[PDB]
Amino acid sequence: TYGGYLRLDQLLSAQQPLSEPAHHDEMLFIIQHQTSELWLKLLAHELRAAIVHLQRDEVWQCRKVLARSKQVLRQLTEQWSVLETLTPSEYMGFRDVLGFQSLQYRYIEFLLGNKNPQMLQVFAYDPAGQARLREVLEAPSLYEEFLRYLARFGHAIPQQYQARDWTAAHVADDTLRPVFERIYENTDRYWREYSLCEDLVDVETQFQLWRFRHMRTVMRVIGFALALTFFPELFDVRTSVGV
Amino acid sequence: TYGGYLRLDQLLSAQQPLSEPAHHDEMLFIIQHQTSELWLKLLAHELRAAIVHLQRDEVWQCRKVLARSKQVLRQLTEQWSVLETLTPSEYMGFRDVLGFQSLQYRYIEFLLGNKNPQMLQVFAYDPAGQARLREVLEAPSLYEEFLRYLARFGHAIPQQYQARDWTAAHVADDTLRPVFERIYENTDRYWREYSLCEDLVDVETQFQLWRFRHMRTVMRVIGFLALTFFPELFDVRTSVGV
Amino acid sequence: TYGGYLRLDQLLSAQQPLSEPAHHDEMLFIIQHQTSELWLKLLAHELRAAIVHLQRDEVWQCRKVLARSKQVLRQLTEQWSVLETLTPSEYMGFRDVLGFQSLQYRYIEFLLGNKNPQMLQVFAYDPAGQARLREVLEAPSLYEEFLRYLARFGHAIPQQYQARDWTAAHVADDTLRPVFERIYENTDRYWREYSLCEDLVDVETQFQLWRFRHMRTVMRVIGFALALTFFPELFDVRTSVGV
Amino acid sequence: TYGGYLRLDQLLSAQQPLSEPAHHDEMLFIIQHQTSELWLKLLAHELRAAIVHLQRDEVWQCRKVLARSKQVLRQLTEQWSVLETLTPSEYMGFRDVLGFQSLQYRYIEFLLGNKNPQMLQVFAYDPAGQARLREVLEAPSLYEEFLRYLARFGHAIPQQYQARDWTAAHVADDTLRPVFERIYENTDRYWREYSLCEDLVDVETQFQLWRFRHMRTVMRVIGFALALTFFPELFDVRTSVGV
Ligand SMILES: [Mg+2]
Ligand SMILES: [Mg+2]
Ligand SMILES: [Mg+2]
Ligand SMILES: [Mg+2]
Ligand SMILES: [Mg+2]
Ligand SMILES: [Mg+2]
Ligand SMILES: [Mg+2]
Ligand SMILES: [Mg+2]
Repeated sequence: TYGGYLRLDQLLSAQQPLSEPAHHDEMLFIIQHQTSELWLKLLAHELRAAIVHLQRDEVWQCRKVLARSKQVLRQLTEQWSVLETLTPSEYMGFRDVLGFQSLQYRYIEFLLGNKNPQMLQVFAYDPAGQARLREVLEAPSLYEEFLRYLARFGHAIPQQYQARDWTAAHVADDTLRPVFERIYENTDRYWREYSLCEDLVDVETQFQLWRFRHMRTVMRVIGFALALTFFPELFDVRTSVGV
Repeated sequence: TYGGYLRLDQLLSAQQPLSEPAHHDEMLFIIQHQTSELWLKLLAHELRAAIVHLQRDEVWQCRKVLARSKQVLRQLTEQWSVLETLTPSEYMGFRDVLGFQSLQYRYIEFLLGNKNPQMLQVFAYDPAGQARLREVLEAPSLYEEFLRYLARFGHAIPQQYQARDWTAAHVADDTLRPVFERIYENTDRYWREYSLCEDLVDVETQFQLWRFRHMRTVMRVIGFLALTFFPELFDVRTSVGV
Repeated sequence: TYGGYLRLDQLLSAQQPLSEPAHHDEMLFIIQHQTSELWLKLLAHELRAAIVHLQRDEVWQCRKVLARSKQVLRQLTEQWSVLETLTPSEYMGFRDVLGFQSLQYRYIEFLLGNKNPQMLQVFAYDPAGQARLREVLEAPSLYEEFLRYLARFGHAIPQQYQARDWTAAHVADDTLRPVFERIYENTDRYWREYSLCEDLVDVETQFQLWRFRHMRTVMRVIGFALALTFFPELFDVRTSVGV
Repeated sequence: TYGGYLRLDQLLSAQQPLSEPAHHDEMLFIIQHQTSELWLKLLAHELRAAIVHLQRDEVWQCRKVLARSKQVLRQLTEQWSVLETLTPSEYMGFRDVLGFQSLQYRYIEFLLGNKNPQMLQVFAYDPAGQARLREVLEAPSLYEEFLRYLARFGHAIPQQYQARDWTAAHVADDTLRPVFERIYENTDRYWREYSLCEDLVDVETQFQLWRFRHMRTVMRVIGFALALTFFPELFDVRTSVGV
């Protein structure tokens, strides 16, 4: 049965609004958070595949899970259009019963390299999950594996990337500029690398839009935009390409 | 708690892939349909509110929930953009599944008006869900509660819409044509009706688009649209030059 | 004739890339600015209708020119997805031939209330446009007409808004809080006002989204922001409504 | 200068309403079709390149231009969202225009292979334009230059694709079935062909949505076959690829 394979009775019975007279607009609020959380589960799943592909020098496949990841990210961004229909007037009606962090979101941020050892606490409330979270904190990021990939093929990548303490969020590296300069200037020769650099900018960019949208919705519903970056050098290089 | 208010342990434990050496793209298949089903649940919730508001002549309240419905419908449509990344080569790896309806989906169509009693039988199981169909099947459609709305305000609505066998899917009626003709050719006096009409044309189009996408996505994955909910609404376009 | 009514010969004859050996990616770059510029012309047109409607107290007409404005604004936003495909490497090719402000953009910004008397002189060259621009600079904004509208129907709008120097950009006014506070608190009595507030929030939000996309594309293309606001009190009210 | 590079004086003087009295909604009608027309111009420009790259066996390159091409087709589709705000009430106001086809639209159907000689004598007016149509009418389609790409790398391709009357619209070839069957059934070896296959299914699908959309907006504005298919066996193989 369609309902049986997708476990719809379980899925469709996870919505328990807790407002006194059952406010009409509470449902939107729940669903919206639930669809998002499910997409976060798909994202992590694909992204994990990409890291393995890179590790095994499998470009097209890894490129074939990053393409999907972008689509999913574009969805996490599109969904805000519906929550935008929630007005302050409607929110007053059930906001009361509320008082909010996502272990899946943090997982995704850890995966892209934005690591923060302090984040492990506040989550050891789920050891099994905190364990999955710790595993990522201790291993290279998507960006770092990309770099470990470049070194495996003749690109001047600083030795410290072969092995260091991965638990510290990567720091912008000047010595990386020329590596990315050479790639963009010779595209015929470095087409594989070139394609991957662009896929990564897409991923970090679609991701920024998602965070920005998120903040505008919070403004219009609850009222009173960071500048963090995942791939510094890929963005910095823009100012020097074409020496 | 975040995870407690949303029931995340239950939600995120509803993904049961079943491949014997387990397949990678299977997960996409699942969560694709589950988020879709989740929006359908939110869509019905709003659509019902639209009917109640319509019965009370609460025009602005009604027009609104429809606005949200339009937005939800747009999401159901835009959403196929990720399933389209599933290739026949990938699908082979787990195609050994079934061959696939959707009670929730059917509920919305009944609600809009495409009534079909023969459907109640494809869900011989879980009579609670089957009971939901029957209950909405006997009530007037979203479109029909609109015609009764118009009757309450002096428009030439045929008597039969006051009471009849709601089980039978609406049938296009030529006698409505002049009613919508007066509305579109005098938009200032009838702005409320005018706006609701356009709201309805939006909901059908968006829905139509969604069905079209669904079919095109099926074409590329598995390999080898005349229904119309509000006929008179689309028909009048042809003669609104009176 | 389809081609003659739209004046397509004139239209498809306005693309003159000046890259030395005709660089393949210049075309995207030009039409991109052009479609954007055509949408900006439609926007100003509708927005102008909106001002008139509000002055004449015609709510639903106002509303339904504002509904289209949102769509056009969403178009200016979506459009960036195509320019994002322009890579630094492709940009290098014709980068060196171009050496960039829109009079229609500033017109749109003036309309919404972000008035800046200094802009005038930067357009001393097409006195015709400068004059169009001055007309707007001197008249109340879309937002200001909205407030003047509320004053016409029993809302405690400060007397000063009946007449003053519209040359200065609107300044956040805290005496406006209780006015917008009361609206959101009895949706039933103020449904008209309630809807316009939300249409206005939509317009500023969609507009912010557009400015953000713009900036992210500049980053991925040229590399190395402003949190202005058009309707302050409509956004500030979020924090008090209901307490 | 900005307005000089883009030729805005010409671009923004290409809107000639014909209403007397001037009708508010005529503008939307015009800019809607002109912006659409500009994108088509960029769409052709990229497609022609995709062909040349395909001729040169330059896979990644033919492929990038196709990605941008997909983005442009998406814009053409998403774009009807603003014309849907045009209502029968408004349309009556200027309806008196004419009973209405795009030379460029046909140029692109031809490029994709849906060729038709009777479709020439209908642009009976600027020969130079119908000339652009013929030049492509007798040239292989994007799909056919693809089939020839496949022939060069050892794929069982019928001889006729080597040379024939290109003026005729492709006819679904059953002997192509086992060819695509092998590519899909062994993606690692044929990753490039596998990629190009999928890229084509995207272009056709996005185009299908664009056509469906157009028809739906026509339905809601004016009043009362879309069974064409550019790459048939590509869609047909889906039903037989079974290990
Ligand atoms: Mg299962
Ligand atoms: Mg529940
Ligand atoms: Mg819940
Ligand atoms: Mg399951
Ligand atoms: Mg496919
Ligand atoms: Mg003309
Ligand atoms: Mg030019
Ligand atoms: Mg400017």
